[PDB]
Amino acid sequence: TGNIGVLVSRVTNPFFAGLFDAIERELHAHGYQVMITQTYDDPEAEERFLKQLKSRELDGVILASVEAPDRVMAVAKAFPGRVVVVNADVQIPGATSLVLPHYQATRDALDYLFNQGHRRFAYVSGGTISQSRTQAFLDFMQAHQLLVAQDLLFGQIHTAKEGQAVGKQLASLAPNVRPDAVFTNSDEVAVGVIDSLLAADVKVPDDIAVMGYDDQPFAPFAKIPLTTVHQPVASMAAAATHELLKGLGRQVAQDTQPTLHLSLKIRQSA
Amino acid sequence: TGNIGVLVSRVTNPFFAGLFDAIERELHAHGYQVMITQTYDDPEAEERFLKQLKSRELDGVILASVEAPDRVMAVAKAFPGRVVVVNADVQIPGATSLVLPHYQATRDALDYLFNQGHRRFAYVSGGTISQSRTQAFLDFMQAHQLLVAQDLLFGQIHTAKEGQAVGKQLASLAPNVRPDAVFTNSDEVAVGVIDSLLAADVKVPDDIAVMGYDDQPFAPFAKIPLTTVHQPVASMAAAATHELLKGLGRQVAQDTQPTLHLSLKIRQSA
Ligand SMILES: [Cl-]
Ligand SMILES: [Cl-]
Ligand code: NA
Ligand code: NA
Repeated sequence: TGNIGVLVSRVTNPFFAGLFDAIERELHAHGYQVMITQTYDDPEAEERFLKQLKSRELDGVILASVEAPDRVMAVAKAFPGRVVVVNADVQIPGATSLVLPHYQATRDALDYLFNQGHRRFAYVSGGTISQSRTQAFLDFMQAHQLLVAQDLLFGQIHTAKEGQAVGKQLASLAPNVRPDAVFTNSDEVAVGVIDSLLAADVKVPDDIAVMGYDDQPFAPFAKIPLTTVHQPVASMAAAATHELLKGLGRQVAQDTQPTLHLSLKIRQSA
Repeated sequence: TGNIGVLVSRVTNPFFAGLFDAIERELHAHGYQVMITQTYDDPEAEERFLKQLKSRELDGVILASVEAPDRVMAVAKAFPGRVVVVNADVQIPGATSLVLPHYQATRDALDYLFNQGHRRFAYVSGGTISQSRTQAFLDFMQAHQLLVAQDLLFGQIHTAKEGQAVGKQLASLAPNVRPDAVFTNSDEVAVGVIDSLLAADVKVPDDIAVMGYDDQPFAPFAKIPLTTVHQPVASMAAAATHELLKGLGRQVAQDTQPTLHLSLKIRQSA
């Protein structure tokens, strides 16, 4: 039982740090040494990480972020059983790939908000908005015949500091053009957004409701405890770990599969 | 420019995740691939990590936690220039070692609290209390002829969940045996402690003041924004990175040294 690599976009994202930790503690118990690499979504960093498998510095890898699916596919084909992909919004041929239902969770979270009476929506993403979650948002807006306001779309927003800038801009707006609710796609971003709203005496949720994503460790402890979409970190980590161990010939196949569920966690911020 | 390893106790501690990130972004710019391993303070995990250098899977290592100084010393002696130690409360012969002034910072933070009128102190540590910070606490209590209450000492407390248990216990106490202030040694622990105090209607800071440690990213965003000791993550990461690069022959010596300073950050929780 040798070395395993885990690839994530950003280690300072507490969702990725938690996911790594859960994988690592279980693999460590099986005798493996586990190391994490971060990409900041650079495909060259992903390529370089994959060379560690190709050169057999690593016995296996678990990817939680994927930049170039076809490159991952080629490595998985050369190294069957040794590449697992988890919660990356993609199925990679040759690699056991676990996809969670982010489209459904996003539609459900948006339905929730609409049901609280919210009609003007800001949407924040880590990607450039021009993507299961973004399609869920667009589908949602179409279904309720709500006009998408481009002024309330925010792309490439990943951190709490970036969320602070978004919140400061939203707090600046006249009450009649201010969104009713903000879909942040990140508990980090949500904490920042909310902090800026409160600094400007914008009430949360009564003036602007803010929906998080992930249910990160800080979420229940936030100044306005976060309403958010809970990612089942422990369960997905266990599933990914088992798929890799099975592929490495360490573990037997099991009958009982997890169904990995995202769930809406209602607290105070929305 | 090859592979570098970074060793930390726990990746889900946002101080270690930040420290890694700052080191990694700078090394990445220099052409290195950087990977993090966590020990959970297990000396066998440290040993195993060091074998990656001994076998030259890695070109160099940066340790932010150390379990067995004499083993680290032996590796550093065999691999001169390739082992750097940062903020681990220890100088390792053979390894460039950067020690920050935690004794002074702790004494200063405690002096602050005493100056706010606090006289009954709870002290929380990640270690078993039977350690620059613990000695600072004992020195402090001796200097003010304050009797150390064993009932208000809490060891092996690392996480927000563990801090919640501590806070729930403190909130349970009769006002006359309740501490005036809690020195938590961790912003994670502080968030948990404070959350439990507030759940029990114990006012923070007016009933119990809570001092954090690290000035983690969540600190200013906490329900009661944290008064804490700020670790200079970016500066220490830069210093450690430069020492490793110099040792690897990539960088020239510089005249201008950082003096790495810990500073007391006053917000609301104390
Ligand atoms: Cl997914
Ligand atoms: Cl130190
Ligand atoms: Na409203
Ligand atoms: Na008091």
